[PDB]
Amino acid sequence: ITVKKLGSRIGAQIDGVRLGGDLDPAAVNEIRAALLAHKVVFFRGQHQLDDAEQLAFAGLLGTPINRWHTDVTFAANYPAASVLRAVSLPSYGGSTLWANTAAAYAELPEPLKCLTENLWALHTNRPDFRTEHPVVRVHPETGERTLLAGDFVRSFVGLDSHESRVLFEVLQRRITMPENTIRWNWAPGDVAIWDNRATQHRAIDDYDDQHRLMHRVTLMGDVPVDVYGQASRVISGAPMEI
Amino acid sequence: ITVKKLGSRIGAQIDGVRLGGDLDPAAVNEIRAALLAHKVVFFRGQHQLDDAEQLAFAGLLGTPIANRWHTDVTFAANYPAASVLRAVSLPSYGGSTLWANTAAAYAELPEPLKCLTENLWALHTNRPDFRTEHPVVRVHPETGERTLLAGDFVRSFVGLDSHESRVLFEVLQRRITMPENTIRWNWAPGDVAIWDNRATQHRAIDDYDDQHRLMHRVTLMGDVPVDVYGQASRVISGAP
Amino acid sequence: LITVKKLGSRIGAQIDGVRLGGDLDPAAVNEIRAALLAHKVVFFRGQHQLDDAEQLAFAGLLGTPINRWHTDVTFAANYPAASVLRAVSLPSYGGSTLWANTAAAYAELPEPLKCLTENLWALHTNRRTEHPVVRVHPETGERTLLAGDFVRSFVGLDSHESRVLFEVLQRRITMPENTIRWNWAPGDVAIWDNRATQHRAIDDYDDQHRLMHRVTLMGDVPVDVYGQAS
Amino acid sequence: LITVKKLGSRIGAQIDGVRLGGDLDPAAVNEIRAALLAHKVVFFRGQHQLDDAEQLAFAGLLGTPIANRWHTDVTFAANYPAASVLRAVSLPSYGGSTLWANTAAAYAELPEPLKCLTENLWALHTNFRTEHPVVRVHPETGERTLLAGDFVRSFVGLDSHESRVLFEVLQRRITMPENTIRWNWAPGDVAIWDNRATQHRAIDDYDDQHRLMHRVTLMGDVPVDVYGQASRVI
Repeated sequence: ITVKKLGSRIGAQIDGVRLGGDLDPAAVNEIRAALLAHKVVFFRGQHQLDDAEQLAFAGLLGTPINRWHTDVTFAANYPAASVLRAVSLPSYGGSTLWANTAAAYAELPEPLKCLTENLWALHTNRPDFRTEHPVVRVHPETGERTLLAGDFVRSFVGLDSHESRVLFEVLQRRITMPENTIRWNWAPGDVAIWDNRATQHRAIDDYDDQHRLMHRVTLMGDVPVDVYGQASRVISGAPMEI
Repeated sequence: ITVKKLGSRIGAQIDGVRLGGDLDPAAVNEIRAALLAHKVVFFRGQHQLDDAEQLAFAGLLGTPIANRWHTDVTFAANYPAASVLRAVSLPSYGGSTLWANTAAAYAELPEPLKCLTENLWALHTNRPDFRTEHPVVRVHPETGERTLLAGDFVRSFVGLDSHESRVLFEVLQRRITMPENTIRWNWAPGDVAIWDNRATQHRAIDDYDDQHRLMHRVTLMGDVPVDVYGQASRVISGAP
Repeated sequence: LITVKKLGSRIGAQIDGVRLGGDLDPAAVNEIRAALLAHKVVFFRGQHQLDDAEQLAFAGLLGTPINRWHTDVTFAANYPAASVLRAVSLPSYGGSTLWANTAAAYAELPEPLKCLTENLWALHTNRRTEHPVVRVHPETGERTLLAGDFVRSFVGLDSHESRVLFEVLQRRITMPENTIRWNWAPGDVAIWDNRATQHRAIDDYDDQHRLMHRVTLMGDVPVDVYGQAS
Repeated sequence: LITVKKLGSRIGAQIDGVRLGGDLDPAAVNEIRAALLAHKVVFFRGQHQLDDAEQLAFAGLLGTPIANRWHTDVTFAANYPAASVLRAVSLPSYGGSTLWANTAAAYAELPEPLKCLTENLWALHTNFRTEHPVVRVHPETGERTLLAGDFVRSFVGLDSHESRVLFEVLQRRITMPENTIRWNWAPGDVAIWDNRATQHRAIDDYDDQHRLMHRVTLMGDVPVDVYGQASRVI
């Protein structure tokens, strides 16, 4: 299997792989290794994939279930990863952004490390979920610390409205720096997988309003732990199921 | 020539044309049309290009003269109108480039911000020592469109203090650099880019791990900007 | 007749020679409205004669009677024009109040900011009305900035834009040069134009008890410089 | 006979029952030192005697002798003033108040994430360049106090835009009115402030009126952060 780096901090393309549910366990393994190391990986020309064949291949990586955000973070046990397939694409626009929340963290100045390591945020959905997540989580498989924030954040705990907004923007500025991100131009047969535990993503609304359809499969993740081993606190449950 | 839209607010790719200083006027005019409407145009497969070839093709467009979002050399009063840029040797990964539409940014402003910007002036400096008060809104000499003039050379706004100047600057830079208003170009060999420096900002991305990278650029002479009441930029230090 | 002393270059005055009450002189009552309009906040010392009925009585000769930086209940379309406030029992330390001059704040704005605010509208809710961020003063014709802590947003702007711009404005409005901080003493009475000021209490007397009696006059609806109304 | 009255709950006191000069008892000049430490800025009314030689004489009793933006005195220096003495000479007919803010109370009240940030944050001070901690430990009281103010040009390891934003977050907490005192200057007024645990700010609301004050600024040791580290010069 070939994995080519697309950027120094994030992104990688993978070929020599016909995505589907009957993959050799060692191919599935090299893909995961790449996914964890590159945060978002891309597959071209998987015109063969359909909804069910895609659902089947995601079953191999884990347990199936605009603006900058990590997926569903208003819930305590939000997704670990997602498999997204292009199905109907607009003649122009419709490209997608991802940022590396692990690298964002590692690159912090130590003062900002100390602050984030001790900062918690309340994540809300504008069904009513409210959750208190650490701003730094320890990645369950890599041990890498990653910044947890994004659009679902409503406030930092213990801080006033003004300071919350301002610090949020400071961190979002560092996460979404172009050097730390990748913009993907979708072509038919394109497939994207990303580690929702070490990324944020953002749809770009620049196909005016043509027709756009992508299919998505989401894998189960677990509750974030901060650097001291404390878990996210649910304020308005409940967890995600299945 | 055939022109393909890359995004709803900025960018187009043009096929059906070989680049040289011997192109048909009817083709040069379709390209200037295309550049003016799309703000940045991309040509692929232009392998034949070469320093003097490229320089000769920029000549049909005007008179020949990075990691921070900016408009080219705005610390000068009559800064460049346009640039033609060619990749020579590219890194193995990374090394893309961003452009944003400062014309579309102005048009989308909320009414109160239109007022503010229409009456605001910035001091652009080269941090030789250039200093130039520009309007924050310039009226484009060919399209008549209003466009935002800011970017990384803006040292401050006229009649505003540092704290408010830095805060308003951000508010403006945020709207200009909205992903819906930008294009990010993955460079390939044979790639040429042309942008209207009078209606855009650009930003190089440093993510090829300081591999080696070479691009050739020809810049074209531009006019002094005029605000929406017909007043022109003022020099404080330096010459055209 | 009476006396008026400037407490600062942009705001506040102290008036001497007057015994506040409902039997007060027409000329007196007139030099006071004059002083209030001109100086935005006015103070009288030594008024130990006042109870609530006489404070009111006097509020009637001026008009019609009824924390964080703010203008009084702006989330209301027709919010109060002016207040009459006296100390009842003060703490032993702290307890001072701030006023800021919104009219001078406008005047001092750079043209770019003038043009912005003359064209800006804000959403004022509680704890819901849209006002001009500049209102023409129904008596002085002075232009004044109408913001303050009741603002939830600016019409047409997004959340990051609203906050950032509100702070820019509030920072100019509450600039020390443009405010007055009053140290209360018994017998003290403050009168201010709610249509040309913001005010803020200071919570710096710990748990001591602090008690004030206030009468509020009726204010009209703000109109912008285009004759537009909330 | 010497009485100290609190002026606000977080900052300020007036000291009555004292005439200033070089002749005060050790115990008196010590009553003054302790009030200064605990209240951060202290005021003396009706001190019509003092002159430019009486002030100096008194200053030496507390130490070793030597504007409308919130700041801490001369922080572009590695070893700035520990305290200053200020007397009114000629005052405008209106305005001319002064503001002080308590940088010890401000630190103490930071939420813990901010404490963490500030205990580890360092600032560059330029009028000359110097590197101070954002939290300094006070030589006498032990108190941790915020070291910021207008002479700060940037934070170490943060970019221009980041520095600015955080600087304002800090300043906003330091200059909160509950944490400040605004002194209305009267002739014969003497103010004394601890420059190691305060910021101060002149208010410029008296138009074109000559405001004449006379200051005696005492000597101060170099700052250390919560790890015993010290300020650097650049």
